[PDB]
Amino acid sequence: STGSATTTPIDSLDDAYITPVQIGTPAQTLNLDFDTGSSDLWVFSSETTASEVDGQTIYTPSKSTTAKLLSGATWSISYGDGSSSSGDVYTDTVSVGGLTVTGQAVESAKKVSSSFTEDSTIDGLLGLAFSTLNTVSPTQQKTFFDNAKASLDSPVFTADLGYHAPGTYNFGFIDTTAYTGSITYTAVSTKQGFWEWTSTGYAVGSGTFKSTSIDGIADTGTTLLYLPATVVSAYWAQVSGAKSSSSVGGYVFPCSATLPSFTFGVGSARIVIPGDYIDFGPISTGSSSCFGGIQSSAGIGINIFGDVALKAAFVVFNGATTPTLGFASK
Repeated sequence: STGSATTTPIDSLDDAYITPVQIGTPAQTLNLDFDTGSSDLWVFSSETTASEVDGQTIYTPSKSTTAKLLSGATWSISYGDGSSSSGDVYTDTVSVGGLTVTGQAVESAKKVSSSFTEDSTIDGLLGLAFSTLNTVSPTQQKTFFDNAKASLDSPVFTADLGYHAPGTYNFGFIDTTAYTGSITYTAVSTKQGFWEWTSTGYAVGSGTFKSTSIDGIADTGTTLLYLPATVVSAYWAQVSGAKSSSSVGGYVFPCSATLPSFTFGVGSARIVIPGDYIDFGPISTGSSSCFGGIQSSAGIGINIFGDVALKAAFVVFNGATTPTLGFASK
């Protein structure tokens, strides 16, 4: 089997991407944030504290003939940005782009933090990291991908995120028309539960490539590119007037600037992030200070190849017995 679904930016900055997901019988379609940095499929629901729901579409398990309470199971998750959610668990039928999993754990939120409430466009998350990170207790649950894997034509999924445009998540096949040149594969460590890999270096604009190992994670659920302070300083030094602002929370730059590209290495291959991908617009409405899309990972504890990086590539998440990651230009 295979599946193919379009993923759409939630706003004009590509802050996140939503993908329609069918849950239950008859189908209830919710728009979920596919997150290769976590491993819980959770939804706003009829159980979510009413004051914490503001415009989201909810899953109502009592209206699904295939929903079953997973008795005694609870979940609770905290994300890198400080947001969180928790609740109980149902199993139900879940379909993405025509690919169906029966008995998928659907984590129903009883509580969500303010950042989730305030984002009316995201109805929940669909985790695509390794199932070892799943938070369900006392019986850990499998991700949608892990459940689908055996049935797929090939044990892979691909992320093809758009810049200010829709893109695609495919399951079970590699669309050879969706990228240019060849796909370069690189080793993955699953030790921390992430799609963790080592970039071979970087360049800023038309500058020379610096060969240096940068361990980080491929994370579709993180907006920006978070890299070591040395790398990030080298980038922003090429933008007149750019500075790190403790009050704003990162590097800002004059909105009048033209940003240089940023290149990262994948083995001997190179992925080029155009400068425009690094512009996240005014820090507040009407400001002439703009927020940068490349930020320091110092004090996160991990480097994160988030959407800024991933949307410059066609990315293969190869879930074979020994997982790997592939990157192609597009």
